[PDB]
Amino acid sequence: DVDEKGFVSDKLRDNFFQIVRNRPENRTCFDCESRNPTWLSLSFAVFICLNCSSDHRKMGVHISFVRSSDLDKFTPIQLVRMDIGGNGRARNYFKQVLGVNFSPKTKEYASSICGRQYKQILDSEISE
Ligand SMILES: [Zn+2]
Repeated sequence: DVDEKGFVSDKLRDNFFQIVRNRPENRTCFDCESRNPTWLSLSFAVFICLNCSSDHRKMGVHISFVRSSDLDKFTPIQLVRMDIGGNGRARNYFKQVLGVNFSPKTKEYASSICGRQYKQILDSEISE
């Protein structure tokens, strides 16, 4: 099931993300709308492209904690987090709290207090 480092198998991971990536809102990158994104920020439970993933990787884990859904190891709780999150829930939250000019391309959401607040909404879902 789960290895000594606390990671699910590559196969369980594969079966999980193949489904969750196919959810319609998850089929375009959260930041730039590039199609079929396979990278992710665990923090906001959003899927992002290989291009936007590099930008996120320069920000630092407290801002955005980046993994490849294709390649990286995941713990079981990180899968649940991706499952209850997704691009649709995040877009919905941010368009409300950041408004009509919500512009995920700049990743302003990631460093924002609103970003922190959404990250905590997700923490609360997976913890209580
Ligand atoms: Zn992108």
